[PDB]
Amino acid sequence: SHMCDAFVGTWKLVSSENFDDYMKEVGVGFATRKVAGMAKPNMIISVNGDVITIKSESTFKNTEISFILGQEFDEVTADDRKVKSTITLDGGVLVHVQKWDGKSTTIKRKREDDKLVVECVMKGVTSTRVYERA
Ligand SMILES: O=C(O)Cc1cccc(-c2ccc(Cl)cc2Oc2ccccc2)c1
Repeated sequence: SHMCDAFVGTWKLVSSENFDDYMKEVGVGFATRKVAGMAKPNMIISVNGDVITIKSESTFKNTEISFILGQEFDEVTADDRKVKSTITLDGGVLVHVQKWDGKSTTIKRKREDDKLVVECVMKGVTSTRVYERA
């Protein structure tokens, strides 16, 4: 159905801003922030039918989620939070909401020019992570 076509592919992190602050807001501890903040993950997005898969490979952690839009799932984040996640498409933006311990964070993923821009928001803190095709 060509849902998410423009996201599919292999992407490499090329810039980050305010990610340490976003991680602090989320509750990540010092040593994990330092190691995760160094990483330059490879994000691999694919679609098979209604199922979207987002994999991240890095020297820190490798992660993988598979999901159907609008349908809540279990996720273990790279910092080992056990969260309940729902991912939707809103106006061509992938919106990923994570709920845990009465907290919430939202991760938005959008295509902008030849980049895939990832915006991570926790309370008033935003981190912007820019990916290019690998
Ligand atoms: O995907 C994005 O770029 C933004 C992004 C989105 C959602 C979660 C995290 C994230 C939150 C905490 C920690 Cl410790 C690592 C994290 O990701 C990683 C995973 C591997 C390597 C580095 C950061 C990063």
